[PDB]
Amino acid sequence: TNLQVPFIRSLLMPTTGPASIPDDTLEKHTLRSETSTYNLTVGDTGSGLIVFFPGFPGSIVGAHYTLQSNGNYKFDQMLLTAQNLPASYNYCRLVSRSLTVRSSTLPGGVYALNGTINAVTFQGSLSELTDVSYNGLMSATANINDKIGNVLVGEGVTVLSLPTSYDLGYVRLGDPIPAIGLDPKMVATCDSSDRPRVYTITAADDYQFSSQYQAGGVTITLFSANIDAITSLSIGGELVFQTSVQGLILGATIYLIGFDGTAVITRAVAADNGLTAGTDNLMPFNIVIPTSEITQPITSIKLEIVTSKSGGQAGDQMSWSASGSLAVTIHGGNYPGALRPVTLVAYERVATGSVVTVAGVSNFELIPNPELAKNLVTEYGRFDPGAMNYTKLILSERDRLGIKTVWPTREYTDFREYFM
Amino acid sequence: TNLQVPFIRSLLMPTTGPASIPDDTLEKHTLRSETSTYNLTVGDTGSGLIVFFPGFPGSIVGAHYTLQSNGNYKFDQMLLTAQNLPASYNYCRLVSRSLTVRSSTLPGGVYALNGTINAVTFQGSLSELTDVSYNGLMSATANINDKIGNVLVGEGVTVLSLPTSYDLGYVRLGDPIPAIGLDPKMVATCDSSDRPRVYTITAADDYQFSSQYQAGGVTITLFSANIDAITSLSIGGELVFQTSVQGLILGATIYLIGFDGTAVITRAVAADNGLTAGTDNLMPFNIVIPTSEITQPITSIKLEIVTSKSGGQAGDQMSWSASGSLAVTIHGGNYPGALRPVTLVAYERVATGSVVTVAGVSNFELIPNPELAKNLVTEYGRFDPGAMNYTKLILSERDRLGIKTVWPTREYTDFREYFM
Amino acid sequence: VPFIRSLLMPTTGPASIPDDTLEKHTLRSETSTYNLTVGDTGSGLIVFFPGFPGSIVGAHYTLQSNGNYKFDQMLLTAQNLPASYNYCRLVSRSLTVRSSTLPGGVYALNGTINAVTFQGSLSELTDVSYNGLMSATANINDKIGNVLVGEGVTVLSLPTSYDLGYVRLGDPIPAIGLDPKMVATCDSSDRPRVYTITAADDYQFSSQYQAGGVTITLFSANIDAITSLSIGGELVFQTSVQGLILGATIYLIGFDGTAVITRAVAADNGLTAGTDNLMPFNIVIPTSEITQPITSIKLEIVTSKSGGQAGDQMSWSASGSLAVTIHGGNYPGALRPVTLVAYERVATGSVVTVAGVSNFELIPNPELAKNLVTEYGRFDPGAMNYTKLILSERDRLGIKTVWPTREYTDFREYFM
Amino acid sequence: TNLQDQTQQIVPFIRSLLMPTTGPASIPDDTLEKHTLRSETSTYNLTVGDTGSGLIVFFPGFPGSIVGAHYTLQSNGNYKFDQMLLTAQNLPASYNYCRLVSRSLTVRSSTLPGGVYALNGTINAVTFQGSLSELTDVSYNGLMSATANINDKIGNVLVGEGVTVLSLPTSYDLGYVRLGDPIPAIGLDPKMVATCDSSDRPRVYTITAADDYQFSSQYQAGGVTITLFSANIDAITSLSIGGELVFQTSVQGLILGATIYLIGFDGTAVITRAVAADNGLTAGTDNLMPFNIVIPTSEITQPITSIKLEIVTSKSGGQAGDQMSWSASGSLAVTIHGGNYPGALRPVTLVAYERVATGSVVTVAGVSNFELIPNPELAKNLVTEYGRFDPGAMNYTKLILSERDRLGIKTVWPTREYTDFREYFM
Repeated sequence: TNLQVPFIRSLLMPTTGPASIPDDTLEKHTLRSETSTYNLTVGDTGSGLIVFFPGFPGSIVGAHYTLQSNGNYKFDQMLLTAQNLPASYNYCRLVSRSLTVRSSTLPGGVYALNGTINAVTFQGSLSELTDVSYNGLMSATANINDKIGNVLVGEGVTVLSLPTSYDLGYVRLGDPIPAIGLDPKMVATCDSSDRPRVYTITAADDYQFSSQYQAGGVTITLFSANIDAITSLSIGGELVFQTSVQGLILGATIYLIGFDGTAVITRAVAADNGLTAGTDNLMPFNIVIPTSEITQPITSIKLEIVTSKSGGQAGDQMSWSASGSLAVTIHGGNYPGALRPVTLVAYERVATGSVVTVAGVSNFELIPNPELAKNLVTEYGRFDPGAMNYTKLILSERDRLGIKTVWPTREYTDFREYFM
Repeated sequence: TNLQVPFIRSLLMPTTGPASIPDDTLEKHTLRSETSTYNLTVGDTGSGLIVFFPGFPGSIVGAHYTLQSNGNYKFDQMLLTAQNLPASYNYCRLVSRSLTVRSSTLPGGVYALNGTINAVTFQGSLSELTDVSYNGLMSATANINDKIGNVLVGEGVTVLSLPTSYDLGYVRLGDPIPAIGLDPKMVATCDSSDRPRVYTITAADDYQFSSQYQAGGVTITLFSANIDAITSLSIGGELVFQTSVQGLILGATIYLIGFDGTAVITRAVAADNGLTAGTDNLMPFNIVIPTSEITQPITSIKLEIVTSKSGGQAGDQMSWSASGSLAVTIHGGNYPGALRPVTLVAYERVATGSVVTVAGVSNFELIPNPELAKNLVTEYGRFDPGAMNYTKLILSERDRLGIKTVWPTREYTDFREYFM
Repeated sequence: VPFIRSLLMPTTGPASIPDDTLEKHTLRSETSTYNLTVGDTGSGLIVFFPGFPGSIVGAHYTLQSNGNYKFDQMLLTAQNLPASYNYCRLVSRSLTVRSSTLPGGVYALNGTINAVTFQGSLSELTDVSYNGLMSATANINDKIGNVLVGEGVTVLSLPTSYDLGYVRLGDPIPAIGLDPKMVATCDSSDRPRVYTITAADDYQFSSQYQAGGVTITLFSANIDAITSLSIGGELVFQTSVQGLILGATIYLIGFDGTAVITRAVAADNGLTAGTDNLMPFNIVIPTSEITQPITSIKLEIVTSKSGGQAGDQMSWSASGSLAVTIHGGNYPGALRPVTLVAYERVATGSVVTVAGVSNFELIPNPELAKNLVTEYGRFDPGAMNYTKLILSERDRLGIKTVWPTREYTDFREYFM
Repeated sequence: TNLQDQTQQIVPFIRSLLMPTTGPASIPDDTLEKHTLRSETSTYNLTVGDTGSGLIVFFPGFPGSIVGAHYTLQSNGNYKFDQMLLTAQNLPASYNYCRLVSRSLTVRSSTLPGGVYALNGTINAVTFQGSLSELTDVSYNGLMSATANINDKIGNVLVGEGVTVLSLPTSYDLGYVRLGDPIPAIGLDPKMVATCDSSDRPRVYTITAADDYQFSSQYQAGGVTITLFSANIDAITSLSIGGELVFQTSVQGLILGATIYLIGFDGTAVITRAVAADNGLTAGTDNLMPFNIVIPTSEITQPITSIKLEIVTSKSGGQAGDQMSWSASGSLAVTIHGGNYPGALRPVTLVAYERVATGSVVTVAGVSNFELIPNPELAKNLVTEYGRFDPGAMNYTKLILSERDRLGIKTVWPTREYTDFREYFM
C-alpha cells in the first residue's frame, strides 16, 4: 500500500487526517499525524505475539515477541512511530490511531500461505494476564466484540483504538532539557508524572532465616511480585535486621524482569554490610531507574539476598530476622491509556523465514518545543456544536451499530466504504 | 485607573467582577476578587524585567528584576496580592486575571519621557528561554497576536490571561497547620501536590576522577541542569562510588540557583564520608526543600564534590569512579498555570525619576479554612447554559476578532468600549 | 520545449540548460546498471546523490543481523568521466530500482521498500532505519511508504539551483614521479566547506602511569566528505612535570563505523615544563584515498612518560581550534540533497536491479578536444519562464521526486 | 509605533524591496530552491554617552542575524564599543542556509531626559561601498566626504525627525550562504563547540612581512620587543592565518617569541595568539617559525579592523654589550571565510549623531526579510516550497534601479521624504 475532517471521521477512519477532541480542555496546540511501517521477521516455529498499546500518549506502539521451540518467548524489537516526538515536542495527547497486521506475501519458491491470527483487547495491563496461549487469548474478556478467532493471515486484522476517557490532560514526554556535565554519557530529562501508579510491597513481617555456613554464602529469593512498567520508575522503602550471631555479613540485589523471563535491570542495593548484634541495622532501598535504561516492558520485580560470614568455621548456623515495606512508583503510569487497554495479536504456523507487516497511523495534539514555538504557529481548535453528544450516542449503542476494535480487514473495508 | 456578571464578561474584562466557570466541577465555594497595586523602583540603568505568572492558582502574581550595569540581573521583590490567600482560605482555582504596566508621570510639555516596553508570552516555563534580553523576547513565540513590542511608556501594556484547561480541580494552598514544637521557627504546611513534575537526571555513568593531592581538596562540579520551581520540592536517589586507594574522604553540596545567578538553597548532602577500597560506597540523597526556604523562583541546580584525603601530606594521587541517578520532584508543577504559561513584560531605559506602576485585579474561587468556615456561607455555582459553548465559539474564532493576551492600553480601552 | 522534456523525462536524451552561463560545451549521456544480490537479512540501504556533477551516483549498504550496516560497493556510471573530460555539470538524472525476479503463482515475494529525499547531507540525519526515513521530510510529495519491490521506486532529480558554473572533475594531470603509486590530480574547488572545531579550552588531564600509555579520545564530530579534504589548526600544551611524551592519531569514520583513513600527527613528541609547546595539524586527504562516504572524525591522544615507574601522575592541559576544509563540498548537488532508498526484508536469492541514465554538459580533455568540436547553447526563448512556471506549482501538477513506478509511467504517458 | 511580526502574508517583490516593513517576498532570479520566508525585527535603545556624540555602523546586505554595532565618542577623540546590534532571532539555532531580501532601519531620538526641557540634536549619514577599515576618517564632518553620490548622503537632519536606511541591492543570483550552525559533536570537554560557518567567496590578504630585514640592539634586561608590521584587514566572522617566517643569525644563544593581535575599531585588542614562546634558534642554520592559527566566530566580540605582529628577542646570558642581531624573511596569508561575498562586508552605512542631550535613548528599529532552509529538526516539522511566479519583476527592478537618480531613490532618507515617497508609491 502506497503510503504518503470532523472528529467522528478521524475517530473511526484515522487514515484520513487528524482532528481535535471537542472536550473542555482548551489549550493552544497544533495537529500532527504520522505513520509507522515494519516487516517483522518470523521464527523457526512460525509463531509469535504482537503486544500493542492502543491509547499510549506518545511514540511507543508496542513490541513483538517470537515463540521459541521450547515454549519460551524472546524479545525481537520495540516497535514505535516514525518521528521521535520527545526530541521536538514537550506535551502531547492522543486523538485516534489504527494499525493493521497481515502477511500476504510468500517466501522464495513456495506454494501456500499457511496462517491464522487471534486478536483480543482487554481492560488490564500486560502483566495481569493469566495465560498467553494461542487457544487462551480468546478467553480473557467476555465482551462480544473485543475478540475474534482465526482470521486468515492473507487478510489479517486491523486494530482500532477506541477512546477510553475524554477529559484528559496533556502529559510530558521524556524530553531533553539543557544540562552541562562532565560526562559525554549524560542524559537529563523531564519525565511524565501526572497520575502515578504505586505498588506497596511488605516483604518480611518478622521472617526468620536459618541456614548453616557455606564457602560463599547462601542465596534466597525473598519475593517475586508482579509489576508493570514502560517508562521510568522509582523504588522506596527500608528493611531492618536483628540478630544474635556475631560476625555475619549481608548483600542484596534488585531485579526487573521482562515478559520473556530475562532480567532487564540489576541494582546491587547492598554490598558487604556487617551486622551488629543487639540493635536494629537498616538498609534503605532508594534507587531511581530512568527511561532510557528500560529496553523492553517489565513484568515482575524480584529481591534476592545472600548471607555470608567472615571467618566461617562451618558446621554452625546463621540467623537473621527481618521486616520492612517497599513502594514501587511507576511515574505517570495510572494515566488512562498508558498501561491499561493492552491488546494482543497472536499468529501461528506462518511460513518460517517470511514476514508479517504492520502499518499504522497516529493522530496527536502536540505542543511545540521552545525552538519549534519560535518557528511554528499554535492555535485553538475548531468548533462544532454537538460532536461530543454524537460521539456518546455512537459509543452507547455500540452493539447495535456493530462498532468494535478487532475484525477482519475485509469487514472494516466494507464498513469504511459504507460510512464514507 | 480607579480600581474597586457572566463568565464571558468576567473573562474578557476581568475588572468587572468575579464569576464561576461553567465547567462541570460543582463544589461549594465562594467568589472573591482582590487586587494588587505596586509602584516600582527603577534602578540606575533604567531597565528591568517584570515576569508575570498569569494562570497561577493563587496569591503570587509576579517577580521584578532590575538589570545591573554589567549585564547581570538583580532580584528586587516578589509581586503578590493584597490579602494573602493561604492565611484565610484553603483551596483555590483561577477564573481570570488582568495586569496593566504603565507610567504615571505624565509630562506637561509636548514631548514624552524616554523608556520603551516589549512584551511576550509563550508556552514553556521560565528556565526554557534562549535569551532574556530586551531584543530577544519577541523571538520567543511565533504567533502574531500573542506578542507586541516598541510600545512607549506613557501608554503601557495590558496582560490578559486566556485559559489553558477548564475541567480542573482545586489547588490546595500552603496554609498553616496547627503544630506544637520546641523550636519557635518551625512551621508545618500542606503543600499543593495535585499533578507533580519530575526531572530525572543520570549524573554519572562510570565516570573516572583522578587528580593530585593538595591542601583542602579538589572541588569539582558534576552537572548543572535547568529546573523550575516556585514552591516546595524534594530530591531523591543515590550515587555509588568505587575506588582502589583507601585513605579517601569526600563531601558533597547541592545548590539551587535562581534567575539572577545566585544560589538560594545550599545544603550539604555528604560531609566527611569515609569510603572503603575494593567495594561499593553509597551516598544517598534524601532532601526536601520547603516553600518558605525558597525566596525567589529557581531556574537551575548543580552538585559539587570536594575530594580530600586523610593523612596524605606528601604529593600523591587519589581517584574514584561514580555512577548514579537523581529524581527531582516538584509538587504541583504540571498543574496548568502553576509554571507553564509565563509573560515577560520588559522595559528599557526609563528616565530617571519616572515611575513604572503595576495595577491589576485577580478573580478566584475559594474554599475557606475551618476558622472562616464558621462564618461564611458556601454554595454551588449558579449555572447558565451555553456560556461554555459560547466560550468555545469565541476561542475558536480568536484571531479574526483579534483577542490578544498582550495589548497596548489604548487598544484594550477601545476593545472594552466596542465590546459592551 | 526541449529542456523540459529532458528534465521531466530524462531517458529521452540530453538538452542544454537555459541559464546565463554561456560556455562552449557538448552534450553527453550515459547509463548506470547494476544487478545487486541481497544478504541473509535481505535488508539494506541505497543512498543516492542525485545532483552530483558527474561520474558517481551513490553507494550500497547491507544491513547485518544486528544493527550494523556494512559497505558493499560505490555505485557509479558506465564509463569514467575524469579520464576524458576536464569540466562538467549536471543537467538531469533518473534511476529506477526494483527486483528482476518474478513470482509464478499469485502471491508476491517478500520485500517492501521505502524512499525519502532529504534537504541536507547524509551525516546530518537523525535516525537511519526503515521506519525512520519516513520522518525526515515534512513535504508530502518527497517520500512514499511501502511500495513493493516488484514495482519499486523511480528517483527523479529536481534542481537545487540554476545559473551555476562548471565544476572541475578529478582528472589526472601529467606527473613524472618515482613511486608507481603516485597520482596527481586537479580537484573540484568551488564554494568550499569549512568546519571549525574548538577541541578544548584549558581541559586538564591527570592519570596514573600504566604500561603503554593512557588513551583518551578528545573529541568527535560529523563532517560528511566524499572527495578530497584537509585538516588544519593547532593544539598547545603546558605541563609542570618532566618527561611526558605524546602521540596523536586522527581517524576518519565511514557510515558503517569502520575507520577509513588513519593519520598519525605525533610520535615521540616530548613535552617540557615552564614553556608553551604545541603541535600543528598539516593533513591533506586525496580523492583516491577515500574509500566510502565519510561521516565522522575523531582525535585520540596517547600519553606515556619516559622512565616509567609505578605512579608518577602524568598530567597536561590543552587548548586550540581546528579547521576541516572540504574542497568543493558546498557546491549544490555534490552533498546537499540526498535520496535514501531503504528496502527491508526481501526474499533470499532475489536480485535487486538498478538502472538509470544521467545527462551532462562538459568541456573535453586536451586530447579529446583535438578530436571534437564544441559549440554554444541552442537558443530557445521562453524556456526559463516555462521551467519556473512548471516548478513553482509542483504540488498542483503532482511532480514527485520519489515516484512509484506505475504512477511515473502514467504521468509520463499523460505528459507526452 | 508598535512593531508587529508578519510572515502571515506575502507581497510582490518590489513592495518588499522598497517598503520592507510590509512583509517578505521571494527573489525572482534563477535560483529555484525550496525555501521558506521569515521576517525578523530588531529594537534597541542606544544610550548617548558623555560628550553627546557617537557612531552607528550598519551592514545593509549582511546575510544573517547581525545588523551592525554602536560606538560612543569619548572626550579624547577615541571611540568606545557598546554592543553589537542583532536580529531578534538567533537564526543559526534552527536554520542552515540564508539569503537576505530587504531591510529598513530607522534611527531617531524624539524624547528627552528627566529635568531638561529642550531637544537639541542633529544627524549625518552616508553609505560607503568599501569596508569599515577602508574609511579615511569617521568623524562627524569627515563622514560627509566619503562618496560623490548625492543619493548616498544626507546632512544635518534633526534627531526628532530622524533617518531611514534602505538596502538597495549589490548583486543578484547571490547563492545561499551557510550560517554558523552547531553540528552534533561529543567530546570530553564542557566548552566544546563545533560549527560549519560560511565559505563561498573567501577573502585572502597576503603580507610579505620581511625580506632580509636586519635587526641589531644591545642586550636589554627582559628582552627587546619590536612590531614587524600592522595592517587593516576588517573581518567580522571567523578566519585563519597561515604562512611562515624564517630567521637566521650568527650570534649564539638567542631565543625569541611571537604574538599576533587582532585590533578592533577602537584601538583595543580583541584576540592574542602567542604562536612562538621560548623558541631557541641555532646559528648558521635556517630557523623556522610557522603560523597555523584558526580563530572561530565565537571568540570575536567586536568587528576586527587591524592585525599586528610583535616579536620579542632575548639572549641566554647577558651583559651591556652582547649585540643581539637576527634577520627575518618570509610572507604570510590571512584567509577570511566568506569575505568577498557581496553584502557580507562590502556595503556599509554609517550614522553619526552629535549634541543630543546626555543620558538619553537613540532608538533604532527595523525589519529584515530572508529565505531560509531549515534545521534537520525544523525541516521535518515544517514545510518548504518553491518561490512564487511573477514574470517581468526583475525587468521592472532593473528599470527602476537604472533610473535611480531621476526618480530620486536614495539609500539614506530623512524619514519624512521617505514617508512622502511611501505615500506616493501606495
